[PDB]
Amino acid sequence: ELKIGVPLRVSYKEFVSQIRGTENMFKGFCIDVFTAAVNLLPYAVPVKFIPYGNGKENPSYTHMVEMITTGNFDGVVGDVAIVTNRTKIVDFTQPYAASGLVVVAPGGTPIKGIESLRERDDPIGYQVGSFAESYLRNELNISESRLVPLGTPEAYAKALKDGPSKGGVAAIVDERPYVELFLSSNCAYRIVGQEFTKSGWGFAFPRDSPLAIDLSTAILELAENGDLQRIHDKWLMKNACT
Ligand code: NA
Repeated sequence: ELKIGVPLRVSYKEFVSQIRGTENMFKGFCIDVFTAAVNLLPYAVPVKFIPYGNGKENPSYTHMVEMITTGNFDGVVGDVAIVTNRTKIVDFTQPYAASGLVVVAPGGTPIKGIESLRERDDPIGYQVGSFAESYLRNELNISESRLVPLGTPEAYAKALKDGPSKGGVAAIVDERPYVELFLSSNCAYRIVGQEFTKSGWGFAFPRDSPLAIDLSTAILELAENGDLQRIHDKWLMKNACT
């Protein structure tokens, strides 16, 4: 039986959430894709889902996958971005979902995209627990003093509404899937500029794990048979603002 870590999310639970009143039962987009993929393997993969997080805020996704390296988890199933400090310690599947960072802002301010954000010195929101914090600090050399962690779409909206002068932010940098859910309930805001990274989401296993290989073939079959799109439509259909 594999001990599979699953992020205990407090927000954007469409992706993955613990079933209320349970410790080990989960649902969501990421769970349905993992189940559908495992069901295409020619061998059984018995799993027990183990929540990772304190239940009060979204967990550190990098710390979650580090639990594979110490042997606490046999793998991690969730909305986990396939980024370099993680691929060097664990093996991911190929992406089952596309992702990448975008800039969210009000229209009609100096923030037109990531370059105008880096040229300026305004506070920038990011999602609690996300790789985006390290990406902004290390890849783009944004001062840690500008970076404001936000835990929920209500927190995103309050920070954007308040803006830099009232303890909020000029813009939020986060992965497109979260941002599309956010904007569908918060149309006063928009993506400005282009998606400027492109790491997808994968399932994570120990280095050299054949599961990371075999499940990428299963992903091909879900993509071809229309099940990846059907599971997307089940959980993530949203009301466009435009
Ligand atoms: Na990959």
